[PDB]
Amino acid sequence: MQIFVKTLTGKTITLEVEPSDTIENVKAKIQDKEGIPPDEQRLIFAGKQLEDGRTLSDYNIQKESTLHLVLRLRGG
Ligand SMILES: [K+]
Ligand SMILES: [Mg+2]
Ligand code: NA
Ligand code: NA
Ligand code: NA
Ligand code: NA
Ligand code: NA
Ligand code: NA
Ligand code: NA
Ligand code: NA
Ligand code: NA
Ligand code: NA
Repeated sequence: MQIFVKTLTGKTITLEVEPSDTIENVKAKIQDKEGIPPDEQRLIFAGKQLEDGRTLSDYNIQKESTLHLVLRLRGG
């Protein structure tokens, strides 16, 4: 199924996902498209920060849901 991820600057990222995917799998898909390491990604649905080990099903994230991506870089 398709979900959408909106970036801070308002670009859309379309993903193909399954309800059974973990948030970590979603971040891996975002890394495939945008090159962002997962540790530096935060995903938000309906105001909730999504935990990497939980599933899309855990959050009732259905087809055509929009998630918001926020980046938090490592210190260096
Ligand atoms: K939507
Ligand atoms: Mg750093
Ligand atoms: Na779609
Ligand atoms: Na499921
Ligand atoms: Na990846
Ligand atoms: Na990819
Ligand atoms: Na809620
Ligand atoms: Na977790
Ligand atoms: Na995980
Ligand atoms: Na779970
Ligand atoms: Na659809
Ligand atoms: Na739609």
